[PDB]
Order: sequence, then C-alpha cells, then structure tokens
Amino acid sequence: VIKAQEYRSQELNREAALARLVAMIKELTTEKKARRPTRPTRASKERRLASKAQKSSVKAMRG
RNA sequence: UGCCCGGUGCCGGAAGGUCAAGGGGAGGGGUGCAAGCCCCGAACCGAAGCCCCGGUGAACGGCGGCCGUAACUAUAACGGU
Ligand SMILES: [Mg+2]
Ligand SMILES: [Mg+2]
Ligand SMILES: [Mg+2]
Ligand SMILES: [Mg+2]
Ligand SMILES: [Mg+2]
Ligand SMILES: [Mg+2]
Ligand SMILES: [Mg+2]
Ligand SMILES: [Mg+2]
Ligand SMILES: [Mg+2]
Ligand SMILES: [Mg+2]
Ligand SMILES: [Mg+2]
Ligand SMILES: [Mg+2]
Ligand SMILES: [Mg+2]
Ligand SMILES: [Mg+2]
Ligand SMILES: [Mg+2]
Ligand SMILES: [Mg+2]
Ligand SMILES: [Mg+2]
Ligand SMILES: [Mg+2]
Ligand SMILES: [Mg+2]
Ligand SMILES: [Mg+2]
Ligand SMILES: [Mg+2]
Ligand SMILES: [Mg+2]
Ligand SMILES: [Mg+2]
Repeated sequence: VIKAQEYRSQELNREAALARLVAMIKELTTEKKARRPTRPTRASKERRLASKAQKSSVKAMRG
C-alpha cells in the first residue's frame, strides 16, 4: 500500500506513486552476494617459524 | 561556542592613483586707430570620498564535488583528483 501525496497534479503523483513501487521491489528483490571465506596464506612460513624455534630450545631445561 | 577576512561593513594606514571649488597662468580669441576693455585656456599646486595596504565574526555572512581501496559480502579508517 503506497500513497503519493505531494504534488498539485495527479499524474505526477502517479509517476512517483508508481516508481516508489518499482524501486522498492528492486531493494527487497536483490540480496547481498558471494563469497566467503578466505583461508590463511602464510601459516606455512609464519607458524612453522614458531615451531622451528620452539622445538630447538625445547631440548633444554629447567626453571 | 570550532574553521573561513576573497566579498560587504567597521577600524587602522602622514606613501602612491583618482579627485571639486579655488590658485596658476603657457597659449589662443572678440573687439578698438590705439592705450585698453572682454572671453576661452595647458603644465602645475589643490580636501574628504573611492581606489590601493592591512586588521576584524558574541561584525553582514559562509562552512564542497567526483573516483578508488580492507579476511572475496558490506562498509571504507587509507588514497587520487
Ligand atoms: Mg564474505
Ligand atoms: Mg625454552
Ligand atoms: Mg615453581
Ligand atoms: Mg561562531
Ligand atoms: Mg573544522
Ligand atoms: Mg582549515
Ligand atoms: Mg570575510
Ligand atoms: Mg573584509
Ligand atoms: Mg582584509
Ligand atoms: Mg591575508
Ligand atoms: Mg571596499
Ligand atoms: Mg577607512
Ligand atoms: Mg617616501
Ligand atoms: Mg594622495
Ligand atoms: Mg580651473
Ligand atoms: Mg583664474
Ligand atoms: Mg587680438
Ligand atoms: Mg584688430
Ligand atoms: Mg580658471
Ligand atoms: Mg594633483
Ligand atoms: Mg585625497
Ligand atoms: Mg559571503
Ligand atoms: Mg571487498
């Protein structure tokens, strides 16, 4: 239910009463998009850098 | 109680430009036999105002546009002009 109320002349009011329909239909019609997710790139270098130094100095003791 | 003094206003500026009456008369003219009488008149000097230089917003006022860009969507902290 749409009401186009502001012009003196009706056929302008219809021009606007209509397009409030059509452009409203488009908004509720087209919805977001593809795609997700991205996956991690440098976990090969980065985290096996941290498993490098971790294993080495781990052969120590104590605390 | 923020930013903008280009514009308008007001305030300041003993320089410069313009600028009226008036001063000044180079030079020209009417007339008379002539002394002369009469009229134009350049340079130049000659206010305020305006120009020009600045100040000023609790003075009048004014406080943008397009385009791109992030863990794919969105959006754009970031950029470009
Ligand atoms: Mg996504
Ligand atoms: Mg250790
Ligand atoms: Mg202990
Ligand atoms: Mg203010
Ligand atoms: Mg600001
Ligand atoms: Mg600024
Ligand atoms: Mg101003
Ligand atoms: Mg001003
Ligand atoms: Mg000024
Ligand atoms: Mg200035
Ligand atoms: Mg002025
Ligand atoms: Mg003044
Ligand atoms: Mg001087
Ligand atoms: Mg002067
Ligand atoms: Mg004179
Ligand atoms: Mg005289
Ligand atoms: Mg003569
Ligand atoms: Mg004669
Ligand atoms: Mg004179
Ligand atoms: Mg003078
Ligand atoms: Mg003056
Ligand atoms: Mg203005
Ligand atoms: Mg994206």
